[PDB]
Amino acid sequence: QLFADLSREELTAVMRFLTQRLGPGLVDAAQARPSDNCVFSVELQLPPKAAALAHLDRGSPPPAREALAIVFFGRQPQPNVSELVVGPLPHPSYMRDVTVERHGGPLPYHRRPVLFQEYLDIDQMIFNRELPQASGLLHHCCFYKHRGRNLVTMTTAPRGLQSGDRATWFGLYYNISGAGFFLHHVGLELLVNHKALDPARWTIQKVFYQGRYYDSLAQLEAQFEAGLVNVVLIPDNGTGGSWSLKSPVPPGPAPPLQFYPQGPRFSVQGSRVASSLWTFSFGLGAFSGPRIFDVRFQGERLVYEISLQEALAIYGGNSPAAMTTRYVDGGFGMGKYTTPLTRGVDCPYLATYVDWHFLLESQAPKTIRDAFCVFEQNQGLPLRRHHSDLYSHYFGGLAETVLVVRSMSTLLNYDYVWDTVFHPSGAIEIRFYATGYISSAFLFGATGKYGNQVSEHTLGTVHTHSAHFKVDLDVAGLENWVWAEDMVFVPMAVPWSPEHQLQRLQVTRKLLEMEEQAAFLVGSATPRYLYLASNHSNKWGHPRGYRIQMLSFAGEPLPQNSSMARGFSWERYQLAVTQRKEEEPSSSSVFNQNDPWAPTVDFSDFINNETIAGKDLVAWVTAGFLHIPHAEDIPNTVTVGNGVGFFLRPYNFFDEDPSFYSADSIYFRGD
Amino acid sequence: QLFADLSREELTAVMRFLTQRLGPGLVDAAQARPSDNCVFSVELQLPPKAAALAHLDRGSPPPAREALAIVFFGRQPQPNVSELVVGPLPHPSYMRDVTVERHGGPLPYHRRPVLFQEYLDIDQMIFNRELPQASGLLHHCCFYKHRGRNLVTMTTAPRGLQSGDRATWFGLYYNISGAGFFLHHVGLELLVNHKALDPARWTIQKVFYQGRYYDSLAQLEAQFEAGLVNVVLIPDNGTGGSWSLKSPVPPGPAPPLQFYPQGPRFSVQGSRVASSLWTFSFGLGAFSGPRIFDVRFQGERLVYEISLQEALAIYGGNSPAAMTTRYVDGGFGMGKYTTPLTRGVDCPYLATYVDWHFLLESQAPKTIRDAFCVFEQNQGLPLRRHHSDLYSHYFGGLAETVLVVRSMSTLLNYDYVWDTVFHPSGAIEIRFYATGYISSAFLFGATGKYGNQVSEHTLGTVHTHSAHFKVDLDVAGLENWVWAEDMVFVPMAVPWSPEHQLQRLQVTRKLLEMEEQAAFLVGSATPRYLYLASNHSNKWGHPRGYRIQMLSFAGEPLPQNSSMARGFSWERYQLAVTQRKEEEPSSSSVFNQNDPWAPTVDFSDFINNETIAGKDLVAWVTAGFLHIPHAEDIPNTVTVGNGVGFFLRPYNFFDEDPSFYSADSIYFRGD
Ligand SMILES: *[C@H]1O[C@H](CO[C@H]2O[C@@H](C)[C@@H](O)[C@@H](O)[C@@H]2O)[C@@H](O[C@@H]2O[C@H](CO)[C@@H](O[C@@H]3O[C@H](CO)[C@@H](O)[C@H](O[C@H]4O[C@H](CO)[C@@H](O)[C@H](O)[C@@H]4O)[C@@H]3O)[C@H](O)[C@H]2NC(C)=O)[C@H](O)[C@H]1NC(C)=O
Ligand SMILES: *[C@@H]1O[C@H](CO)[C@@H](O[C@@H]2O[C@H](CO)[C@@H](O[C@@H]3O[C@H](CO)[C@@H](O)[C@H](O)[C@@H]3O)[C@H](O)[C@H]2NC(C)=O)[C@H](O)[C@H]1NC(C)=O
Ligand SMILES: *[C@@H]1O[C@H](CO)[C@@H](O[C@@H]2O[C@H](CO)[C@@H](O)[C@H](O)[C@H]2NC(C)=O)[C@H](O)[C@H]1NC(C)=O
Ligand SMILES: *[C@@H]1O[C@H](CO[C@H]2O[C@@H](C)[C@@H](O)[C@@H](O)[C@@H]2O)[C@@H](O)[C@H](O)[C@H]1NC(C)=O
Ligand SMILES: *[C@@H]1O[C@H](CO)[C@@H](O)[C@H](O)[C@H]1NC(C)=O
Ligand SMILES: *[C@@H]1O[C@H](CO)[C@@H](O)[C@H](O)[C@H]1NC(C)=O
Ligand SMILES: *[C@@H]1O[C@H](CO)[C@@H](O)[C@H](O)[C@H]1NC(C)=O
Ligand SMILES: *[C@@H]1O[C@H](CO)[C@@H](O)[C@H](O)[C@H]1NC(C)=O
Ligand SMILES: *[C@@H]1O[C@H](CO)[C@@H](O)[C@H](O)[C@H]1NC(C)=O
Ligand SMILES: [Ca+2]
Ligand SMILES: [Ca+2]
Ligand SMILES: [Ca+2]
Ligand SMILES: [Ca+2]
Ligand SMILES: [Cl-]
Ligand SMILES: [Cl-]
Ligand SMILES: [Cu+2]
Ligand SMILES: [Cu+2]
Ligand SMILES: [Cu+2]
Ligand SMILES: [Cu+2]
Ligand SMILES: [Cu+2]
Ligand SMILES: [Cu+2]
Ligand SMILES: [Cu+2]
Ligand SMILES: [Cu+2]
Ligand SMILES: [Cu+2]
Ligand SMILES: [Cu+2]
Ligand SMILES: [Cu+2]
Ligand SMILES: [Cu+2]
Ligand SMILES: [Cu+2]
Ligand SMILES: [Cu+2]
Ligand SMILES: [Cu+2]
Repeated sequence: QLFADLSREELTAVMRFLTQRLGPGLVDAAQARPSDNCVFSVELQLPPKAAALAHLDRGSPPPAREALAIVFFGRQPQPNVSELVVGPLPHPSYMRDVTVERHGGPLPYHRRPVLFQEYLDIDQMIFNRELPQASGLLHHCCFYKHRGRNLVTMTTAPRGLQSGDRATWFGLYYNISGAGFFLHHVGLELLVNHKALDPARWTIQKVFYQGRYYDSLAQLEAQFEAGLVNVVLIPDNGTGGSWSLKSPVPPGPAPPLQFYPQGPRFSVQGSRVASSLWTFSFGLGAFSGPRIFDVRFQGERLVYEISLQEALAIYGGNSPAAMTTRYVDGGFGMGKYTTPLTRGVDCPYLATYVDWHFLLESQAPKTIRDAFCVFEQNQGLPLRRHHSDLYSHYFGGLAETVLVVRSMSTLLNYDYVWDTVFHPSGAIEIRFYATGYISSAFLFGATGKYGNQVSEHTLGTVHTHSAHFKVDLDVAGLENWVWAEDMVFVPMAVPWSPEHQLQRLQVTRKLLEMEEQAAFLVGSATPRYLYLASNHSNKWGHPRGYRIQMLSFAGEPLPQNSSMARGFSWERYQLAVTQRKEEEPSSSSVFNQNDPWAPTVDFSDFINNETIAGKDLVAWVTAGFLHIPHAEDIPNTVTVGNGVGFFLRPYNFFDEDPSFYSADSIYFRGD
Repeated sequence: QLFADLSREELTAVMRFLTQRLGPGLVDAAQARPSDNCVFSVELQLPPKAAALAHLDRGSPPPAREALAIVFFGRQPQPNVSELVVGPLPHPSYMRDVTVERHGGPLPYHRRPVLFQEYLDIDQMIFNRELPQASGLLHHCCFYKHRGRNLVTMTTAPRGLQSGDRATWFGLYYNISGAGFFLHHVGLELLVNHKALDPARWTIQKVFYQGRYYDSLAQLEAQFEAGLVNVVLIPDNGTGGSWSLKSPVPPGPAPPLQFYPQGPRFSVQGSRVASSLWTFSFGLGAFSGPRIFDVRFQGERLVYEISLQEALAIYGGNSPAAMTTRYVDGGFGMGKYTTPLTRGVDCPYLATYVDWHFLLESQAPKTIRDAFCVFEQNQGLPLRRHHSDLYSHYFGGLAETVLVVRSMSTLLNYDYVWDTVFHPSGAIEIRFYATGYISSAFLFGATGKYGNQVSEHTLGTVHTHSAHFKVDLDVAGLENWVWAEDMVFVPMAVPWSPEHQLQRLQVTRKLLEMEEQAAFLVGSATPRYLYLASNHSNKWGHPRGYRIQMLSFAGEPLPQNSSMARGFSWERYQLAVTQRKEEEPSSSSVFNQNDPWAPTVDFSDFINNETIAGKDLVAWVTAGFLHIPHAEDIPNTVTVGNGVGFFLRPYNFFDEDPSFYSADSIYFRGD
């Protein structure tokens, strides 16, 4: 496996190599401060596609196993963060900054994501130096006690208002046991200015309490005991979903159970899963998230790569937090926040479960058990089917059984469900669901344009979800073209009665040659049939292609007049196809999160006058939808209807529905 | 069971009663001749909602169990086809001609569907009068031995060009045995003007053979014998999916499958199903198709009824038949063409199968085994789910299990799979797929405007699929309103830093008061969050409602300039909402198919400027798509991602996610 995420051991060797080259002033990033030199991350560095392919096809010698490590360099006059490529594994030797090379110049230190350590200091400063200045108020409303931390904080992004900032707003919640605190915002949000390399110089720029702005906790505290701050008492406990996840009702009859009568018909051999029809390797980007490479259907490779690129979530709000939150989850990392899968709930009780080794903000490799799960799910629905009683009685059909590869990313409040379905029809399905806990704020004022009240004093904040996927199809090879077929009604006379009129239905086919005419903004209509296809024809003389069908209800992307709108330019499209370049492996950056104003990676820069006619193309799909919270989002948001994504379906790629050749396919005559 | 379909006894009772009060001139519609009198169909006349609800949930006396019977009166000077509502079953007493009452006016005979007899009468005219006149041509091109009729014809629709017609176009295909004959067009189509009441009077107005139009079979045979008809010999046999339906590859490791560990959590008695969560009555309209009534989630009725209302398939092509086919399949009968379900393919093995009785084109009611299938399906995906590793390490999930009611209709070539899935969240999903075989034509000329080549000498005719559903919700009462909520970005300077700009995300909440406001034309933007609500609010003061999330890519509906458009005016809408009037019980009629030029039930008329505020409403959803046949549709077209419909989701209808109380919910802490 050329695409097997770095191994438990491999990570160890890269780290041992680094401790040695980066000098000893290097500290474990698990407890480093702005001024320390620490290794933020180390994971698989993807091999170039050319060499990658040569190895898989000619048999040529595979490229070198490299790893990308991000190191924060605070131990220096002009601190920076840099991308260094290490290798070749398993026994490293070289190492080389690529930062400037990849991003034109030095990566500004303020863009670096917030370290685990860095968060504590913020609570440190909050629960210790700050919150006390308003204990009076707190002793009242929120049961603050002379003991501490019966409350917790929650970050938001981006940090600030213009490029170069690191000012984060933190809501305060009740530290609820065994259930989401997200639903119990105490009403207080603080704008922490944590830009200084010295935690001693961090400050509170502004405070927002139950409706109004205060310059400091003190001033607020002051006004509270002064008698001018009316407080709405927030209960610290209760019953129902708003309070617990444990269902009050005792079990009944066991829910239908899925099982393989003769055992699993697939085989996860490391990162590569192999079944009767499909074969592929899988993984998880520490930041990008789930990814699959070299997808071969019955031997033939359709896709070189289908990877998650980014996740956005723009909030509308009542308070300052909600109001400015525009999370760019990859800034946190979908791989990193991948929660272990619960056998029986997250995946069928008899699914295969795989582990995930990572080296992020730490110096020794850790593992997430059951990060992924691969299994076969009998849909209950038939793939194909036809009952004939006319002229010749017979029946032929096939009940559909699919192959799923799942993984879940729990970024703070909600959990993402990354589903990759492999159909017997040679069709590939990609879906993602947003479930778990929604982000709520304190309810005050007319609940009109920011959400609905889902529970007392708690407001479901409106927001949009949007994910981006890289779909590096290599339909029947590397050089593919984009075709756009649709329909139309041509009025014309009836050949056998020119006295009458008919609306002749015809197909409308167009070739997309320029990246632009193949980039479709969110909102505008798209061709009913859109697909990338080969230069070569399938038996009946048609270019063998694979169609791209989407399932998006995507909200409107932040207006362009927004200076951060560039931090996630991909959201403005439903789809775009470009010349898959080696210098365009990602559509977003982990750095884009903390500084969307000055994108480390701007996706719109992938679309320029270029021919997407006979080149190595890559499609970019954006799926998403508007989420106006409501009662039934308590406790968790369900997955029903909320699962968006897209399809990769063959169109004249095969000379016939291969499922014809299904072992499991059924046939008989009459009854 | 006041919604339950009529059974043998009842149908018999009505028939017995009909042949009695109808008198002497009443032949068995099975053989009945054009100028005969016969009972075309005896079905259940749906009860007036008012009294239905009056009794159902109060105690009032149940309404008169009725049955609507349709008779073709041909044996008379002024032939009409009439709708008669028969007396109180089980022992019928009265009879009323509702034709004028109901449709207002008399039903022109030429609107009557073509009886299974007329079809025979036709084949006789073809084979035993016309086909021999081209014995020479056929004996060559088509292995045509006048012996055994190795060819079969296939009706199209509508019949005629202007209203008042009955001139069908029949293509001729090989009588393949045990497979689809649709993939084998012999290039010969015919225009049988079976308008007259006397079968001898019928004639072929035009003939079409492998490209050219001719005036008579004789004229063709003549030119063939003359030498001016270069025939392309269509192979009558061969292998692959185009000939077989039975997979060649033997059975391999068995596919996974479910099973209820402690038996099924749902019971089926008659037409009513009930589980811990759901309660409802199902059934099947003869032409209307699948329908469901009195849906109660834990006792609360959400919908009075949700039924299919019509199906349509508008075609394009180079061949006359194809070139003008606009199937309003309800003119055929989705109930009527419901084929038997194959246990383990069409539905899981461990499902509950149901029969269906009917008195159609016969004098004796017959039954269809396993017409319906009800079961429970562990989806193998989670409903709600959160894994906590931040602050408090708890986990709460619930893999989703759904309840399904299915039925499959086989209208000649394709089989429609009708779904309706009730989810543990109180969301009702309606999906329908199109599978089975396509409709092919003879290949020739510049191919590209009408379809792709899917096999030797056969084209995959471009077409559109659409289906209309009557969703008559009753959100906690009959008075429901229509809300259209949706986003918008409002720029305003950053409260705490005016120098900086901000894009304030907000929600728009507009109320639809007129039917015109609520009717949404296909291809036009619709409010993201659109739903019907009650007057009454939930514990958090928001209106109690259900939103209608749509799932369709409806291809452009037939223009309006076209003479027939009105026959299926609903196809021009994605959604529309109206006042549940008892006289607007259906969006289409069985009689519309043969007279699209003079619709028996014009749907555009259901949309007049009436207030849809605080009334009993009903939504009309339209879901469909464009189908451009491709190789992978051979042997059959697969369901994968071709299932369109919609969801009925609870929106502030509950005080929370009702699944929090799932007995099957899961919770715990740590691993
Ligand atoms: C689809 O196309 C590929 C590649 O064809 C490419 O052709 C070039 C010119 C670009 O337009 C690119 O966009 C196309 O994809 C097919 O495989 C190759 O097909 C090309 C023809 O298009 C073959 O190239 C020719 O090769 C001969 C000698 O082998 C050359 O002499 C030709 O060029 C001469 O003339 C021009 C103009 O005077 C000069 O500029 C040149 O210097 C030469 O003097 C020409 O390039 C090529 O041989 C094919 N591949 C091989 C080596 O087997 C592919 O088969 C096709 N698929 C189908 C079925 O449609
Ligand atoms: C981000 O900061 C790192 C700091 O590690 C920068 O890399 C450093 O680059 C300097 C300049 O080449 C290296 O300095 C050394 O200076 C001595 C003094 O004579 C010379 O003899 C050595 O040959 C060497 O050049 C330093 O070793 C190197 N450190 C590492 C581990 O990379 C880096 O340039 C900054 N990134 C960007 C994008 O500017
Ligand atoms: C269709 O024909 C029927 C024939 O039964 C007409 O109704 C009957 O008409 C006869 C005399 O023609 C009366 O004696 C019966 O009492 C009528 N009852 C029935 C059976 O309907 C009917 O008027 C005609 N309707 C249309 C469509 O014009
Ligand atoms: C909700 O409406 C009920 C019936 O609607 C009519 O009755 C009055 C509200 C009147 O204003 C008409 O215009 C309405 O269309 C009504 O009887 C209930 O009292 C109403 N309940 C609530 C919660 O307002
Ligand atoms: C939150 O409280 C729980 C117990 O209620 C404790 O285990 C956890 O460490 C606390 N964390 C914070 C942020 O106070
Ligand atoms: C919340 O209330 C319940 C019942 O009223 C009580 O049992 C529980 O201890 C409370 N929550 C906690 C753990 O403090
Ligand atoms: C695209 O590039 C061409 C040059 O090849 C130029 O003529 C044209 O104006 C450009 N169109 C755009 C995207 O403005
Ligand atoms: C087709 O062949 C079957 C085989 O038994 C025969 O019963 C049927 O009559 C034939 N249909 C035709 C050509 O009408
Ligand atoms: C087609 O040929 C096969 C021999 O391979 C034969 O079994 C079959 O009967 C022929 N077609 C039919 C069913 O008439
Ligand atoms: Ca480009
Ligand atoms: Ca490619
Ligand atoms: Ca109306
Ligand atoms: Ca209603
Ligand atoms: Cl037309
Ligand atoms: Cl903004
Ligand atoms: Cu290898
Ligand atoms: Cu900086
Ligand atoms: Cu309160
Ligand atoms: Cu491992
Ligand atoms: Cu049958
Ligand atoms: Cu980078
Ligand atoms: Cu959400
Ligand atoms: Cu929702
Ligand atoms: Cu009753
Ligand atoms: Cu007439
Ligand atoms: Cu029965
Ligand atoms: Cu855990
Ligand atoms: Cu009618
Ligand atoms: Cu179709
Ligand atoms: Cu298709």
